Amino acid sequence: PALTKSQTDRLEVLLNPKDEISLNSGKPFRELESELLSRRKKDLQQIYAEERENYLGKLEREITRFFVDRGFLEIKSPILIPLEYIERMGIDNLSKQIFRVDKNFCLRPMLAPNLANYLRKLDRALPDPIKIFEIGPCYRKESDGKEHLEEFTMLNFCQMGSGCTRENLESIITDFLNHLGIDFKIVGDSCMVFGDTLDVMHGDLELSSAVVGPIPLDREWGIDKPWIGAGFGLERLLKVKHDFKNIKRAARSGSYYNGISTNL
Amino acid sequence: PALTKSQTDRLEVLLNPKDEISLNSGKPFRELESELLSRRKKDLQQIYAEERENYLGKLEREITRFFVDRGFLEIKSPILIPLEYIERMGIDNLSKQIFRVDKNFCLRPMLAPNLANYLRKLDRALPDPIKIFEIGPCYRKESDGKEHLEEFTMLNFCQMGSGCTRENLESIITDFLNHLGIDFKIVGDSCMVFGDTLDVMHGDLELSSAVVGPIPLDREWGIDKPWIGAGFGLERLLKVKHDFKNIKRAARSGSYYNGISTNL
Ligand SMILES: Nc1ncnc2c1ncn2[C@@H]1O[C@H](COP(=O)(O)OP(=O)(O)OP(=O)(O)O)[C@@H](O)[C@H]1O
Ligand SMILES: Nc1ncnc2c1ncn2[C@@H]1O[C@H](COP(=O)(O)OP(=O)(O)OP(=O)(O)O)[C@@H](O)[C@H]1O
Ligand SMILES: N[C@@H](CCCCNC(=O)O[C@@H]1/C=C/CCCCC1)C(=O)O
Ligand SMILES: N[C@@H](CCCCNC(=O)O[C@@H]1/C=C/CCCCC1)C(=O)O
Ligand SMILES: [K+]
Ligand SMILES: [K+]
Ligand SMILES: [K+]
Ligand SMILES: [K+]
Ligand SMILES: [Mg+2]
Ligand SMILES: [Mg+2]
Ligand SMILES: [Mg+2]
Ligand SMILES: [Mg+2]
Ligand SMILES: [Mg+2]
Ligand SMILES: [Mg+2]
Repeated sequence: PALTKSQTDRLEVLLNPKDEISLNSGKPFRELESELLSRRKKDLQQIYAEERENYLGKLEREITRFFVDRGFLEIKSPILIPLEYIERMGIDNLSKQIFRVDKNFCLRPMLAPNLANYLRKLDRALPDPIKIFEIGPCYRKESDGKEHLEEFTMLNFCQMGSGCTRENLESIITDFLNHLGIDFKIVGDSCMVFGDTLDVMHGDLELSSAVVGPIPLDREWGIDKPWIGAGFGLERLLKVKHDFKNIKRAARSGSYYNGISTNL
Repeated sequence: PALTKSQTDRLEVLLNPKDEISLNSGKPFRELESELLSRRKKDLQQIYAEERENYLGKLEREITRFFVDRGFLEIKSPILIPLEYIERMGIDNLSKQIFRVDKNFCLRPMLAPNLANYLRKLDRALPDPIKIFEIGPCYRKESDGKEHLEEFTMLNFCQMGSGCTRENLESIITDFLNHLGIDFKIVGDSCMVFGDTLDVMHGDLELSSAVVGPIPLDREWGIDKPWIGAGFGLERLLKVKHDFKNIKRAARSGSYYNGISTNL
């Protein structure tokens, strides 16, 4: 009773992290499949009877309450953005990761350009310091794998004016991940766009890159004050919280609901 | 003291529906502009001090609670979808409204295809009737104007199995718009994709098209039961609630926050 690769793939789709079932136990495929189908139908029936909230939707709402309560303004900006923003962030023709739309547009690969525009504009009207955040879809063409999606969901929070120090940035990151119950460490890294970053790690998984400005790119966006900011992937936070093996369990998907296969 | 078209446009950007200020009162542009800038800075400072929630985000959360409480499952499905879904919904090469991405993808112009897939899949696992809904971004290339956006936000709720009658569909639409406090009437219309529709009107503004199945298109999506469904534009609901003259006030935007100009 050896399982084919097709049979193992079907069982892995139906397996969830809390199961203490092994696919190599010697039981035939028909019994492993029947048992896992029964467990997952039960799981989906319980969600329909008692919860009915989507994991990505529910986490966005929880994060939104956290930042609104700490004084950050909730932003919802365009997902379809000018291709020119890509040139101005300095992603010089990484640029291969961009989804193009028609002649002059693209799907945004990050939230920073739209939020830079909001920091600049709101500094003319609001008292110091300016505190804002956005949650929503972002897009990158990626090598397939366990920690990257082509369509994912970003949180970016940022602050401009007073209080924009490394120690305050680390304190907000720490209060945020303590609220979610997720352990982490900070390591130094760097990238083209922003220079040196403080990367927020859970083991070898990058949850966030964060930046303490000013940086030379600021003049291109009309930013002329100290600032701090961090970008987090929500599907990666869900992967840690629910111990998913593959980040697809967490994604916008017709193939999983709250980590449960929809092929039942 | 006559105002140029550029000056009137600047004042219209700064004017809000609750103002009882006229741009033709004879006052010079410099005084009308200073007064409206002061009002809008005050308005934005009050939002930052006391609310901090985005109108599109807040309405999505309110609608989500309404449908979850009435027994509908919250869905979050892909925004970037196969171009093939467009052919299969019968949008035969209206097809000019589609944003293409690379060779084989597009931005979704509606939520129905992804929700048809979820109805089919969930009918294998959940008790009758199947009740689901989604809220999120949709995309159509449009003639510019006061009631159409290229990037907008759709609610679609639907049900399959028992209870899928014209009278139950009208009763859910009625309970939903009574919850939001919006008056409406129902008129018959039709379209290519679905055939006859029940259009939900507020005056001459179309809030929704709704459908009582079965329809011949069902076989293409593997749907084989009675069903009912309705699609609503959130920016149009916000336009009615806040008496906006132009639907851009309601949109994802770097140019307005909760209907207030960000150019201050
Ligand atoms: N393709 C993707 N899929 C899912 N989440 C992603 C993806 N790209 C970035 N993120 C998330 O967005 C955050 C901010 O983006 P950033 O540009 O720092 O990513 P990155 O450094 O390119 O990530 P990686 O090094 O893993 O490719 C990341 O820390 C990660 O949580
Ligand atoms: N371009 C758009 N901008 C904003 N809302 C829209 C747009 N297109 C459709 N909607 C909203 O989505 C709902 C469901 O879509 P439907 O296909 O019935 O629109 P429609 O009949 O093409 O609208 P219209 O006749 O105004 O173009 C509409 O009733 C409307 O509330
Ligand atoms: N690298 C991380 C985000 C880093 C934080 C960005 N925060 C922010 O929105 O404000 C920036 C303001 C500075 C002016 C230059 C342009 C950037 C906008 C990511 O891609 O998720
Ligand atoms: N015309 C409106 C929506 C009408 C309701 C659709 N409801 C739904 O999601 O389920 C449909 C199930 C039937 C099988 C055929 C494919 C359609 C999916 C709009 O574009 O907003
Ligand atoms: K397991
Ligand atoms: K996806
Ligand atoms: K007015
Ligand atoms: K928009
Ligand atoms: Mg990367
Ligand atoms: Mg990295
Ligand atoms: Mg990074
Ligand atoms: Mg139309
Ligand atoms: Mg119409
Ligand atoms: Mg219609």
